[PDB]
Amino acid sequence: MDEDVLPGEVLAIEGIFMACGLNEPEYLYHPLLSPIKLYITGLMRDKESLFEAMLANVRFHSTTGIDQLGLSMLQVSGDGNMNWGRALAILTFGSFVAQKLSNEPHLRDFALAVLPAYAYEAIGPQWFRARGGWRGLKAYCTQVLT
Repeated sequence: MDEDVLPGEVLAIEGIFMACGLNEPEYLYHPLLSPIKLYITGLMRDKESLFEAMLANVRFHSTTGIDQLGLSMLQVSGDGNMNWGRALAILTFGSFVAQKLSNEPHLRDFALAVLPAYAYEAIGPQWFRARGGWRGLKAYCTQVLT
């Protein structure tokens, strides 16, 4: 069709999370280098203790319940100062949950109709146009602490 290693902004996360989240190839990475890979990998590491309690120690009540909890980041992040943690909350969540969705696609359904839409929607045109460039978040992930 037109696979130019960048068919869409959100489409990249919606797929790599619900589609690739099940199997992350460590041989070749055609799409985004590693901006979300590191971002999600970092949170999933610590946040795991939290998710493991909701996912593993209980059946996540679909997106209806989680949305208000996680997605709420948008209602609060309507216009702040660099809140990567917010978008990262639902973003990384998609990756982690993506693994736990193999048995329950309930959360995998909204992730498609919400993660991408809210990802850029909440992020903001400017925030994305400026910061949302992959190369930035990927390089910033290390700049945060060296």
